[PDB]
Amino acid sequence: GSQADLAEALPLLEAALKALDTLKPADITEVKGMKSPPAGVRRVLEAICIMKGVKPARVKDTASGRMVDDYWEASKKMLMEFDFLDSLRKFDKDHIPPEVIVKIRPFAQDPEFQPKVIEKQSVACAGLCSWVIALEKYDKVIKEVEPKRQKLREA
Repeated sequence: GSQADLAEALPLLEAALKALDTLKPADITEVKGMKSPPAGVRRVLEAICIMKGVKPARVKDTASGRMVDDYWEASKKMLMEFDFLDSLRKFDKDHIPPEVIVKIRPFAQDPEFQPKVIEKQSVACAGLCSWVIALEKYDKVIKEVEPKRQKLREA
């Protein structure tokens, strides 16, 4: 159980961080060019910022004609970065608030937030969602990954 838990998430987190290595900085900003990102990445790209606690943007509604806030303009601006992936990988999993995980709780099981599904519409972005769902797994195992105690897992 002890080694079965850590070894169950280890390959999950490492599989994500390594996904960004093969990726490129220009491959990310490519999303900032088009009018708007896909319906599949719209959630993933957000799962990266939400984990940090980024605020939305400010713009005028084109359909309402009033002052409103757009969390998209603030999100896409994160993809235009060339080192946007260097930050998520440099983030400390020991500082992951339950407020950011509770927002993607129902998504962790959603078929539109999995690394296997995102690999169909977003092979590159797939490396992101994989880290979001992995970081939550590695943090759940760390609770007993290497307790180094007795009277347990011992025959």
